Amino acid sequence: VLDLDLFRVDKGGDPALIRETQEKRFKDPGLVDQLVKADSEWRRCRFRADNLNKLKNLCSKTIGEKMKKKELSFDDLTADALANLKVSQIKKVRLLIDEAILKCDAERIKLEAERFENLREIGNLLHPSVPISNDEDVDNKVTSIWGDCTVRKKYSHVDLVVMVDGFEGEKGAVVAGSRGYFLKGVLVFLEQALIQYALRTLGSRGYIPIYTPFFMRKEVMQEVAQLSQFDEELYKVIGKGSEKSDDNSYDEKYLIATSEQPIAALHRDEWLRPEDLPIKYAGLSTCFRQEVGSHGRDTRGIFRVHQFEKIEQFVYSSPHDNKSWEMFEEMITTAEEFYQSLGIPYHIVNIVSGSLNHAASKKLDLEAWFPGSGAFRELVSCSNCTDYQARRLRIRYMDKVEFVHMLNATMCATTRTICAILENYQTEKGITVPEKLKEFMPPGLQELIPFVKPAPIEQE
Amino acid sequence: VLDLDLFRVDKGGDPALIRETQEKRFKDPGLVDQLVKADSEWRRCRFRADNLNKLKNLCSKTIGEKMKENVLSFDADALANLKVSQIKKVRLLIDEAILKCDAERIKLEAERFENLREIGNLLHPSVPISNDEDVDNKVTSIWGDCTVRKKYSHVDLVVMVDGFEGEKGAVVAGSRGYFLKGVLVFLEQALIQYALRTLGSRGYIPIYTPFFMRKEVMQEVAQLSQFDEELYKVIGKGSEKSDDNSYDEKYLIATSEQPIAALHRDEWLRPEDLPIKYAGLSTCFRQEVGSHGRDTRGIFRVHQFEKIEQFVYSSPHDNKSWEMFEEMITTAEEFYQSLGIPYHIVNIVSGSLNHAASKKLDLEAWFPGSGAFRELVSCSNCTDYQARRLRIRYMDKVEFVHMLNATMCATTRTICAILENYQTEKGITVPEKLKEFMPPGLQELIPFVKPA
RNA sequence: GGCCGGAUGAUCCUCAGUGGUCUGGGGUGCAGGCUAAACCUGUAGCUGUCUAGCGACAGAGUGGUUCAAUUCCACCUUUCGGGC
RNA sequence: GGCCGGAUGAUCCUCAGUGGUCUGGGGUGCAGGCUAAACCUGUAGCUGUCUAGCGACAGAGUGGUUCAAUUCCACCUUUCGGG
Ligand SMILES: Nc1ncnc2c1ncn2[C@@H]1O[C@H](COP(=O)(O)OP(=O)(O)NP(=O)(O)O)[C@@H](O)[C@H]1O
Ligand SMILES: Nc1ncnc2c1ncn2[C@@H]1O[C@H](COP(=O)(O)OP(=O)(O)NP(=O)(O)O)[C@@H](O)[C@H]1O
Repeated sequence: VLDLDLFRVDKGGDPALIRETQEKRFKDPGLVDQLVKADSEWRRCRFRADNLNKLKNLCSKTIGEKMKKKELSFDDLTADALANLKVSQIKKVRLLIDEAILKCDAERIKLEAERFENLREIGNLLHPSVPISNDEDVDNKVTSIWGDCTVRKKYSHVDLVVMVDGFEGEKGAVVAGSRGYFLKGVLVFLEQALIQYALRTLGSRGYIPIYTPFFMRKEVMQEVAQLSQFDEELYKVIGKGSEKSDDNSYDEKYLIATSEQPIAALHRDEWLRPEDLPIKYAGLSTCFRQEVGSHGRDTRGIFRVHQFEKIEQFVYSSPHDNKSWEMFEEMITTAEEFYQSLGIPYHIVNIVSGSLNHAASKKLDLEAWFPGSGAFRELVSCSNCTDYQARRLRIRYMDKVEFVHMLNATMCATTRTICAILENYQTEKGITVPEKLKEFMPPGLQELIPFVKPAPIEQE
Repeated sequence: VLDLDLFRVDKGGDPALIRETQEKRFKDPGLVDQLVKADSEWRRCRFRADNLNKLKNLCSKTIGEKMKENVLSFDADALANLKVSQIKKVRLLIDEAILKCDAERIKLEAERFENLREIGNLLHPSVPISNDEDVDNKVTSIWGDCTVRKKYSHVDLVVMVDGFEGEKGAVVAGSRGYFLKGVLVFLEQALIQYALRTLGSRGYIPIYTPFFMRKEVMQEVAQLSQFDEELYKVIGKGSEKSDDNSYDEKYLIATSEQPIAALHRDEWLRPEDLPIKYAGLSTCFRQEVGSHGRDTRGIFRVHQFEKIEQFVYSSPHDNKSWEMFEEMITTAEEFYQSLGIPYHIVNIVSGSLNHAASKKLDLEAWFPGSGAFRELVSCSNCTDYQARRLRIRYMDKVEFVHMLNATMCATTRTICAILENYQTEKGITVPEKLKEFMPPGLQELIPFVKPA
């Protein structure tokens, strides 16, 4: 949520720059114009109600002084000092006044919701470095690489996961209903190894490991999610809403798609002290995405699925200076040092504003090389959400309120990384366990993961 | 689901023994009587429809040979003699007569399955016959040192460690919600790591299960009460297209048991490898509506948690299923003794025993700080009950496999258990086995950075 | 946990009044006439809206009652108490 | 991706035929005969009901036209052919 004083030309800001950022974000403007109109209308009815309340006070004052002495025409907007009037005359006015403040009360109760309806779907301010386009496959500014992204092995991550016999998809489709899977055996330990290391990595950096709830009520979710996320991403969960045998009511909930949302809402409506402001968080959570926007893409593998575990970097920081951006760079550098230490070739990709969602100001996502698949695949996505969500969740820094900047970046998607190491470490007998991962693996697997099953695709 | 030939006195079984088991399970009978009536009715209408189609076949046979408007007679006899116009007029009334029966049968099959759905498994004679667990529970062993106390509840300790923020968890999840943070995460991660490696050392297959299961399958692996006061319903798009505005109801799992059971639904299983082990790792989701105002400050009974479970497919022949059952509870015993926690084995009475289980031995562990025993483990032998429901087969005369399930470890409850049983004045001492998987700085002990 | 209670949120702090737009003892600190201390006056915070600005007006938990509520009442947030 | 065409499911292989509860030519696994192979003859998978048992009847993806649908049109899923 952007600050409201930005729309007022009376204040420092201008709506023209907002329209520009809307066009550059590739979201159709006009919502800005409706915001401006509803705003100015909420200025009118506010001044009306304030003046009607001022006259409301002026009436009883006349009623008070005249009553200390003793014991039918309209003049609505011409509300003078005017002592002279009967108590019976003044009392008759209050009725018409009350109805006049009521119509404005409804007009304001509808205006506030109308303004918030548009403001809800207005994106954050972009950083000048962000590429201005809509096609990522074209205008993505690649900004570094590492390892050995010139080799291939010819063995898809769909195939290897069957040859290892750590995957039964046909049954997972029976249970969960398409894309469902049963991760079994060695692949479990490997994942458990990843989580174990990744956490210890962030723990070595100075992050606070936090296991988050996998669902959040509803009211909170709306504040930390745009419409599209509710439409084609989040799984709704209906609960009893009351732990009593008597109550037959319900309370709508939703499953999280990331640790980002609970960790963000962890410090909702707070006062954060600058004495410790560089606050780090390492969110461990299973993540649930409907992924409705895709159909017939990565259908045989486990790269894009409905359920998975994923460790998250989440950092609260101070808005002052560009120390938020320096922390942003420090975070992506940490992820770089991480996937470097893992020994996987990758390249940094700058996502265009067209694909950038509302909250983020700048989104640098990492794509990793798949030698067996012969492609690059988004394995990370760092984001600087700035004060956008911080103003929405009302998390504070006197006077003239300042909001902190909030960020998020996936340390590791346990199922995609799984595919990544499956292809990049293969041999003729099986997948060699990376030197770092050998630490957490059990004996028998610590050497390498063997193939106890042939290639999934036989023929006639 | 029990076998249907048990109700037929024509077959080997008798419904009198079923009524007895219903009374002993403390579920009101009469559903057995309704089962029997609907059954015999489904025998009548089946015989009706079978004879009516036999006659339906006999009609066209006459029509066929004669071919190589005359109303006739009353309404099976010999055939012969009769016009093709006479016979053709009969088929209409017949068709309506088979239709009324078709509806009567389509309602009878669902009516019978409605009652059979809520009929419990056959109990094992060892099972205590009562309804109050706090009274008639037969304890069968113990270990460790269940005579000591420390005076420090698992509610306070989790705050003193500063690995818990409940007031915010209640804001997000809505009561009982929690944010497990810091050292408590590693400890949990240590548990999972060890527990898996333990079962992996035993010869179990670690399996990460889906946390939701369509709907149709669920109805087969869950009774009514579970749908009423336990499982969280999840509404999904049902189609990954921008065009489809439909929905498909789902539910969240309360145990790994349900996905692992449904993993081999409708299969042919070979005796060559029948002793099949499974070690199901999964987050578990329970509404826990049946409780309110019980363990409200702590994290013993919550809505969400991770939980590793033993799941074993076995052969029905001999009592090798029961021997495997004993082997499994013995494995859990060897596990928690290796953890070094005082406990005692409790035999749950039939009154609290659900439909699926034939015998349910649950482990209660000692809480020195709380001064009580708490349910952490829950071994169950579901036998062929679910295996007949999920149609998991073994020539001739079909035989069903016996299925079992037993929690290896509840990561949040066991967390409380080790929180109380390993406390010192500075903090909780890390168990000798757990020191292996902990990070340096914590490997010694978990300190208190917050007061009570 | 239960009642019966009190306090309570947003005018510098505190005790307390009072249905008349508020009053008063008393207090820390602020500006200064005035004779370190003493005595007098005067001032006091946040939000919203109006003006370029000085400035003014509108808000005091959600509501009810009344022309009018800080007080009379209801109910909520938190806090203490006669207590069990 | 959408078009002019391909198959399906529940009858041991296949070929084709064919509105009468199917037919025929030839080839895998049991059984039997004559005497390694060939040849000769019968059978075949599952479900449900009925007699206590022999055995028989009912079911072949759902649904219309026909008395009768392997056969002729409609629909479902999956997998396959040239583009
Ligand atoms: N199905 C998934 N499984 C695991 N991680 C995922 C999945 N979808 C998205 N992510 C994570 O999201 C991060 C970046 O993608 P993000 O932009 O958040 O969503 P996105 O644009 O949907 N990704 P995708 O849905 O695959 O196109 C990746 O680094 C992943 O780690
Ligand atoms: N709320 C819970 N938290 C952790 N584990 C649970 C919970 N409920 C059941 N379990 C697991 O289920 C097994 C024993 O409980 P169970 O036999 O299912 O009934 P229970 O103890 O009545 N359910 P509950 O009312 O939560 O106590 C153990 O393996 C437990 O760890």
